[PDB]
Amino acid sequence: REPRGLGPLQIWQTDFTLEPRMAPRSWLAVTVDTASSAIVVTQHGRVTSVAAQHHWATAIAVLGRPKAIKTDNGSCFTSKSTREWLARWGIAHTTGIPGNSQGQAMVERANRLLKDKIRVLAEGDGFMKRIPTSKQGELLAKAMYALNHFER
Amino acid sequence: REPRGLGPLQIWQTDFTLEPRMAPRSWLAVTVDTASSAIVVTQHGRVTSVAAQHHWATAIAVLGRPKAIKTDNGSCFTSKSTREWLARWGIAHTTGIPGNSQGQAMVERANRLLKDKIRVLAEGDGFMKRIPTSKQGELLAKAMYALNHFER
Repeated sequence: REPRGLGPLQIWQTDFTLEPRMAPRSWLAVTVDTASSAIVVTQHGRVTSVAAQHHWATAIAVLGRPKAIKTDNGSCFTSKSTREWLARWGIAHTTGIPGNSQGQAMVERANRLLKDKIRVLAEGDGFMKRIPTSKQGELLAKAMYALNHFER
Repeated sequence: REPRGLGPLQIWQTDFTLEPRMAPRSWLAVTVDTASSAIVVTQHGRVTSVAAQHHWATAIAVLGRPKAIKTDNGSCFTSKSTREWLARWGIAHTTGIPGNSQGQAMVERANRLLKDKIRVLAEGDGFMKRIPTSKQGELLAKAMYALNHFER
């Protein structure tokens, strides 16, 4: 229930964003923890309900189980499969207000910081276009570290 | 748990705003239901923990019990009394991120629409300064109706 004392509620925003620098697994599933601004990102060869559940499994290992997750109305998020996986985990789910305007501005911003940092780290290593496959995992983890941890 | 299907989470934002047109009970306690934008406002002679609980009792009769309520760090919201009253009701409570910037922008906007509508309805009835005490309850309920219900 409580958000840990008066602290922010454990609510996540999750989305998928396409990043060809990461092909063939160019579908990046990104979660932003709304209380701490922490971000979890994983790569996927296809945008599907199952890819979203593999991504939430990893985000759950990294940040803990949330009380609720916010997403858009994508089929990979409203499928019977995905609802059931979130029901199995005890996580509430919302797609927001029908005509929400857009409510998930934090995940959108996360999407943009990530593509920019990926581009900057990749160009730093000489990769001006698609990152060679064997170099992608450590570069993506490097971009996730860069936006999460500030030695400060 | 679930927000009713994929609908918005039952989360409220509550605050107090001072309105001398309503003296002596010039302290308006306002709650905005974040999923529907509905607003509940009650008047109070003083800003205290108890006034906030009387206001939530009324908001609960009008909108139902919420899963969580967001407020600032006012003493009337972090007192042992208020925490206990919310714990008695099973409602989670958050004051947000310490240095949240300000997270409760919806209640702030609600505060402004309300003072403006109160001023407009009062000037419409010839009351250019404090509203006579005996006319306040129906004018405040009138401003709450005006911002909640659109015959559309």
